[PDB]
Amino acid sequence: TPVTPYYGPGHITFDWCGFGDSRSDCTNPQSPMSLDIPQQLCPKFSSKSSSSMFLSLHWNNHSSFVSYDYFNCGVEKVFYEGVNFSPRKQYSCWDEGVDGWIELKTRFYTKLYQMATTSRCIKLIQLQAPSSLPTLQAGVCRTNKQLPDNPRLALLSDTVPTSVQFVLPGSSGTTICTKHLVPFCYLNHGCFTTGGSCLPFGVSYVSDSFYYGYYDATPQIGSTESHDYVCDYLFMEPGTYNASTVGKFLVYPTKSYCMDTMNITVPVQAVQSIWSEQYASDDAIGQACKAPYCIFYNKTTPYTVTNGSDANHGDDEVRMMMQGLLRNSSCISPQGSTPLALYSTEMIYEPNYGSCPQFYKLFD
Amino acid sequence: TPVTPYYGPGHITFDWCGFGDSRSDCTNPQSPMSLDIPQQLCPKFSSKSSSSMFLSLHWNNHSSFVSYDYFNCGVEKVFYEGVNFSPRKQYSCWDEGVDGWIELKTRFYTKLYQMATTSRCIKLIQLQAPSSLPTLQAGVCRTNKQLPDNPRLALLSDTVPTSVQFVLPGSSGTTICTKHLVPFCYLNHGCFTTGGSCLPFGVSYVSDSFYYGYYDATPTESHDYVCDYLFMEPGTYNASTVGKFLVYPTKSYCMDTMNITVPVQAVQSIWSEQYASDDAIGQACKAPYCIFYNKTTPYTVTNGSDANHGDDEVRMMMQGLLRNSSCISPQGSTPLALYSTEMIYEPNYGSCPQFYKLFDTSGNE
Ligand SMILES: *[C@@H]1O[C@H](CO)[C@@H](O[C@@H]2O[C@H](CO)[C@@H](O[C@@H]3O[C@H](CO[C@H]4O[C@H](CO)[C@@H](O)[C@H](O)[C@@H]4O)[C@@H](O)[C@H](O[C@H]4O[C@H](CO)[C@@H](O)[C@H](O)[C@@H]4O)[C@@H]3O)[C@H](O)[C@H]2NC(C)=O)[C@H](O)[C@H]1NC(C)=O
Ligand SMILES: *[C@@H]1O[C@H](CO)[C@@H](O[C@@H]2O[C@H](CO)[C@@H](O[C@@H]3O[C@H](CO)[C@@H](O)[C@H](O[C@H]4O[C@H](CO)[C@@H](O)[C@H](O)[C@@H]4O)[C@@H]3O)[C@H](O)[C@H]2NC(C)=O)[C@H](O)[C@H]1NC(C)=O
Ligand SMILES: *[C@@H]1O[C@H](CO)[C@@H](O[C@@H]2O[C@H](CO)[C@@H](O[C@@H]3O[C@H](CO[C@H]4O[C@H](CO)[C@@H](O)[C@H](O)[C@@H]4O)[C@@H](O)[C@H](O)[C@@H]3O)[C@H](O)[C@H]2NC(C)=O)[C@H](O)[C@H]1NC(C)=O
Ligand SMILES: *[C@@H]1O[C@H](CO)[C@@H](O[C@@H]2O[C@H](CO)[C@@H](O[C@@H]3O[C@H](CO)[C@@H](O)[C@H](O)[C@@H]3O)[C@H](O)[C@H]2NC(C)=O)[C@H](O)[C@H]1NC(C)=O
Ligand SMILES: *[C@@H]1O[C@H](CO)[C@@H](O[C@@H]2O[C@H](CO)[C@@H](O)[C@H](O)[C@H]2NC(C)=O)[C@H](O)[C@H]1NC(C)=O
Ligand SMILES: *[C@@H]1O[C@H](CO)[C@@H](O[C@@H]2O[C@H](CO)[C@@H](O)[C@H](O)[C@H]2NC(C)=O)[C@H](O)[C@H]1NC(C)=O
Ligand SMILES: *[C@@H]1O[C@H](CO)[C@@H](O[C@@H]2O[C@H](CO)[C@@H](O)[C@H](O)[C@H]2NC(C)=O)[C@H](O)[C@H]1NC(C)=O
Ligand SMILES: *[C@@H]1O[C@H](CO)[C@@H](O)[C@H](O)[C@H]1NC(C)=O
Ligand SMILES: *[C@@H]1O[C@H](CO)[C@@H](O)[C@H](O)[C@H]1NC(C)=O
Ligand SMILES: *[C@@H]1O[C@H](CO)[C@@H](O)[C@H](O)[C@H]1NC(C)=O
Repeated sequence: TPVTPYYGPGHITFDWCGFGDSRSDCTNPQSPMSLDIPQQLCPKFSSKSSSSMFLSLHWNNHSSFVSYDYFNCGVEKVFYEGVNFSPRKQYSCWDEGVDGWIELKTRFYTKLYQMATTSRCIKLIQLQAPSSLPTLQAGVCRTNKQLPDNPRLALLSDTVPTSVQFVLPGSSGTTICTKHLVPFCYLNHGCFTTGGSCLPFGVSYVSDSFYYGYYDATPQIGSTESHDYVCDYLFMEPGTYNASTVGKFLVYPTKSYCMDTMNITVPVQAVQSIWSEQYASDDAIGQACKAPYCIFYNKTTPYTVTNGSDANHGDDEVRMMMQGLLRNSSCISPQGSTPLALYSTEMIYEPNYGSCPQFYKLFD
Repeated sequence: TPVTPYYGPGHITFDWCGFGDSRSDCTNPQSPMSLDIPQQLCPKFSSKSSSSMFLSLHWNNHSSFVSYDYFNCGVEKVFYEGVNFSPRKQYSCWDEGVDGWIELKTRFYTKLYQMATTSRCIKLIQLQAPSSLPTLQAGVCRTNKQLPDNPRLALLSDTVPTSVQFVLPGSSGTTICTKHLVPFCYLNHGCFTTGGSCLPFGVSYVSDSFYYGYYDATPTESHDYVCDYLFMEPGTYNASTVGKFLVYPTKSYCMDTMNITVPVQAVQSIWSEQYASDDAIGQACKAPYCIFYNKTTPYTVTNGSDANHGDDEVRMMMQGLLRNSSCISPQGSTPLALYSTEMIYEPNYGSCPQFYKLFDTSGNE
């Protein structure tokens, strides 16, 4: 008798974990009305109300930034966060606009999901301040919104080449760090006018066996000088590195995602994380969560609360999807989960893993 | 009824293709004694004796380099080349050594296989020269071996920051190019002394939506030739320099898009034991994007054209491509069935049987 996949995420052994936001945070004063997951699954999630994994990479706590030290381990991984950095927030820093940060959000989750599939543990860590830091003036956003804390952007007193050393540790507590996801950011579009002349913007992360950099000294035309805050999200092995500069501008990381290694690749699972239609959302999660590294469980309805704490907590669709995490499944796929069975009532697509039933019509 | 994976590549549909070298080239004067594939499968392959996809990206024709215009389309893809750029060749250009070039080979194939999984067609194209080009002097290798023709490395007649424009086309003949695999290379390790000073080496590829760059001005003067293999959308780009050194691509792999992600298949491509091979293909061909079929024996010929054409093991493996298959995996191919007599691992695709022991009702298990 063919089985029907249950639409939503799932797990095949005990060794699974979740990463989330208010909708999976049982410490919320309105829990369990504010949850989209079953309450009994709160212990499987690393979650904080008003946070996201992207926001927490770039910022610590500020007036409208709730930063959380995300930390969890699992061969299988379910992500249900993201919404707390969306166009509703109206955030930009330099001239890149709100859409600029939705691109950076997309880049970050893309890299996080990829790196996650070869790791068990993922831990957001604070990095040590470099030793012997020269004098530094804090960077600012042109928008005067909060400058990211990571990576640090600061200004030296002079314009000559210099370098500071940062350490990506090989472990954090009992978590081994076989690699790090680290942001590399810069102000693009030519020379940057400060100290009374238009200076080259040139920064890099280097070691004996690593290089990533940016350089631009292109002159500005008339009064049109404009720069965007841009980031690339890098895979970096543990060890000691230099944050280098051709002068004036210094960029070095202050936080990273520490990850360990597991010897089998397993796609992660991401559930669409959006606001009600009162507010502006984006599709960064869906654009980041792509075969072969991520199984994306989209919503087919708006965020729709009939018995929750407010219009943005207690979506009926996601609540139904998350019931899938209560079962001990054999097959995980974009169609959802199944137990061990010969046949399926529908085609099972990729990515999938475990032992999956085959579409019954194939056997007539 | 139960099935057992047949070790070797395979195909589930009519829409498949191969990429290769002498060992799948029916134009070779010694064919079919020189083949490792069934002779009747030659028309499914884009192959040239003495070439590889890596070599052909970086070089056009020279006395030691047989460059081929690789081109083929298929949802499912079987790669069987690589050997014609191996440590046997002892190629290096600056101070990176032969190992340096094995690392670049590995980088290239990694990117090739990844990008191939969402493309149907793959076509090596000659890009047009930038329409405006100042006077240029060709770069050279310290070793005096042949400088790669792609990307071009050349020297302007002053140190003025400069850009030239290159075009990655939206199509080539009937093939649509939705993306391009393009090399970005540079000489690393500090400033480079020429024309009377130690000049910064700073080059980049830039558009309104794209930046990739390298810069170093820092103080034996040693340099390595280093490349990265970049995914780039069709369009016009600046090849920019902070002065003197100019790098721009002259060839790319043009690829289209298909709306499914299918792992590629790569078979180990090595020389006989008396020569130096590498495991770039094994290191490049990884889950989740590529299914690697390694050799378990040396390159061993009992009925072929020479000691390096007609391997018994690969010949047996390539018989898999004649089979009725519904499931393709690192264990090999099976036809449509309920149960497999052995465990099937990843990457795999199609409709795959489940491991028989999971359904045992004895229970002696
Ligand atoms: C690629 O490989 C696959 C897998 O091996 C092939 O698919 C199989 O093809 C065979 C042969 O056609 C199929 O087996 C045949 O099924 C026919 C229908 O059987 C159904 O209906 C009867 C009741 O009428 C049920 O009992 C049965 O369980 C099925 O529900 C039968 O007519 C065939 O019987 C033949 O063999 C018996 C032997 O005793 C004799 O009666 C006759 O000789 C008779 O011809 C047979 O059972 C099989 O179903 C397919 N398997 C799968 C898994 O789909 C592909 O054909 C092959 N493709 C190519 C191009 O080679
Ligand atoms: C590197 O150099 C080699 C030459 O040393 C070069 O290989 C040659 O390529 C050409 C064209 O791809 C081949 O010529 C063809 O050979 C086939 C026989 O198999 C003929 O059918 C072809 O004729 C048809 O097409 C012609 C147009 O090209 C028409 O003129 C004609 O009417 C036919 O329609 C054609 O002659 C040639 O066989 C190979 N030679 C070798 C030794 O491989 C290779 O292309 C060069 N690489 C690069 C990147 O330029
Ligand atoms: C494809 O198949 C190849 C042939 O089997 C594999 O070759 C193996 O490659 C690995 C490294 O990836 C080598 O491992 C090294 O082993 C040495 C010890 O060498 C000696 O002992 C081994 C085992 O008894 C023996 O195989 C050697 O010949 C030596 O006698 C260690 O010092 C290293 O740290 C490293 O672990 C294997 O040696 C090598 N085997 C052969 C026969 O060439 C290849 O790895 C396969 N590729 C993939 C992707 O699976
Ligand atoms: C930013 O500010 C908030 C406070 O406004 C900090 O939140 C606090 O974080 C700690 C450590 O996570 C929480 O303690 C934890 O409580 C749970 C559940 O009871 C327990 O299992 C943990 O082991 C831990 O003790 C604390 O409750 C929380 N406070 C509030 C009001 O939420 C947050 O850490 C700050 N972020 C950063 C990046 O510094
Ligand atoms: C997830 O589902 C949503 C809702 O269908 C998709 O968003 C729609 O995208 C289409 C096509 O671009 C637009 O016409 C709609 O107006 C969008 N609707 C909403 C509510 O935003 C979204 O693209 C899906 N994400 C992925 C990755 O498939
Ligand atoms: C709305 O949600 C509330 C909160 O979870 C539900 O209240 C629970 O209902 C069960 C029985 O169905 C009780 O055993 C629990 O004690 C209740 N919990 C709390 C915190 O009140 C309620 O059932 C839901 N209402 C509807 C109409 O579905
Ligand atoms: C290559 O770089 C040049 C020069 O830095 C860019 O030229 C500028 O582009 C815009 C047109 O969109 C003009 O308004 C500016 O006046 C141009 N500046 C100069 C000095 O000509 C050009 O856009 C770049 N080309 C590409 C394809 O990215
Ligand atoms: C890196 O920074 C340190 C300062 O801590 C400096 O001593 C060292 O020379 C730098 N290395 C390079 C290659 O710039
Ligand atoms: C792929 O999907 C796009 C829309 O997402 C569509 O325009 C196109 O027809 C499809 N292309 C192919 C090759 O199937
Ligand atoms: C050896 O190769 C020839 C030429 O293709 C073939 O016809 C013959 O069957 C082979 N001989 C043996 C013993 O396999």
